[PDB]
Amino acid sequence: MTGREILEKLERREFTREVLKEALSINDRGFNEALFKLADEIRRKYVGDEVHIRAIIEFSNVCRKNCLYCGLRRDNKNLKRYRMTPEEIVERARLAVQFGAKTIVLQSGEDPYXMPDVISDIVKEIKKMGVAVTLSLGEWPREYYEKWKEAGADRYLLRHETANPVLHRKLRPDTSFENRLNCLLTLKELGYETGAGSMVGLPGQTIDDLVDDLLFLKEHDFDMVGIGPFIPHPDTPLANEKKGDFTLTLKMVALTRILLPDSNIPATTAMGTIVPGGREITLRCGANVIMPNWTPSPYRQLYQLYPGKICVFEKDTACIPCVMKMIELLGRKPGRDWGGRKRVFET
Ligand SMILES: C[C@H](CCC(=O)NCCC[N+](C)(C)CCCS(=O)(=O)[O-])[C@H]1CC[C@H]2[C@@H]3[C@H](O)C[C@@H]4C[C@H](O)CC[C@]4(C)[C@H]3C[C@H](O)[C@]12C
Ligand SMILES: C[C@H]1O[C@@H](n2cnc3c(N)ncnc32)[C@H](O)[C@@H]1O
Ligand code: MET
Ligand code: SF4
Ligand SMILES: [Cl-]
Ligand SMILES: [Cl-]
Ligand SMILES: [Cl-]
Repeated sequence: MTGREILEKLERREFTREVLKEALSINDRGFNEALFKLADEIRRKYVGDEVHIRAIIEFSNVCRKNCLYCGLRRDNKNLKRYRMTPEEIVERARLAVQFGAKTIVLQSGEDPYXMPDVISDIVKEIKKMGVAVTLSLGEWPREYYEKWKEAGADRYLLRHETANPVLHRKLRPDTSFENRLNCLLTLKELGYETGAGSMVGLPGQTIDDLVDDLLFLKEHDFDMVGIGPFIPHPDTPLANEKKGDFTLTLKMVALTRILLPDSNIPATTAMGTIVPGGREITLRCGANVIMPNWTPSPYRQLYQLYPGKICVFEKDTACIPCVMKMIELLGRKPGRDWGGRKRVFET
């Protein structure tokens, strides 16, 4: 199919493997710009001009897993490990709510210390503030997920990483794609708004793999989808591999919006790390969420999944104001409510 024909099929919602493969394979500037415009327009029509702010607190960099891409992997001895106290986390969340955050995201390595009861206690305290709570804590027993839902958690982010089971197992040697999917299905069954997503440009990953990621996301109809480029970290086995391509990653975000028009899709910090102004571009190519860093010093600089974190030198309270300025200069509006998914049922 020609570029024009692929665009027409996307507009008619003929989302075949063949159409998706061709969209990711064509490198023509004209085609790409038309794809981005289509995603931007679909975003505006379905989810409007509000950009939802999710304040993220990265509360522990301790991890029991050994994912090959991740700077927090357990084999990395070149890292000072930290744990925020429950009181520090709650009060940091309170400060974010004081600054206008309507969702608090708690993210960590897979750190056994907190699990499950300390998390439950923290979630309960933050829910009293009248905001949404999102957890992003990795893979845990169903019972832990159940306890956290009962404690009042609203959403769970668990990127599927890669839908190729062979590549998944190689990159995530403690676990499997089967496990990851089972966790995502459990989260959905328990009533969480559930987020998946993937990295683009992983070593060994192919275009067909990216197509499979898109089809996987469409199959399971996730509420949120987080996508970013792979960025090699020097203290990992993938230190010498190539970074993911920004434009290809942007096309994945655009296609995700086209496939899942009413989903919540962040402009991830990795997009802003690989290219100056990358988040702002992504917000104009299908994304409608932004996640300003709210991890305080001295811990922020110790939570580097990949190097070059854009907020690392900024003050503790800088990032919420910074994204509000961003939203205004983009001609957009901040979210007025918790920014939960607003499903538009269609055919
Ligand atoms: C935290 C401190 C002290 C007072 C306090 O503890 N304030 C709680 C407010 C709680 N809310 C955010 C829910 C109010 C919503 C009111 S609103 O009318 O916006 O719906 C207050 C005093 C002045 C406030 C800033 C300025 O204003 C400018 C700006 C407005 C944006 O918008 C949000 C960001 C920002 C930077 C503000 C953040 C924060 O807030 C500040 C620092
Ligand atoms: C929180 C999310 O961050 C992503 N993540 C972890 N390590 C890297 C890296 N080196 N490069 C880019 N993204 C990464 C994973 O996709 C994880 O799910
Ligand atoms: C810090 S990585 C993101 C949170 C969790 N460890 C996961 O891998 O899903
Ligand atoms: S990606 Fe999440 S589980 Fe894997 S090593 Fe990093 S922090 Fe641990
Ligand atoms: Cl969220
Ligand atoms: Cl995300
Ligand atoms: Cl990211």
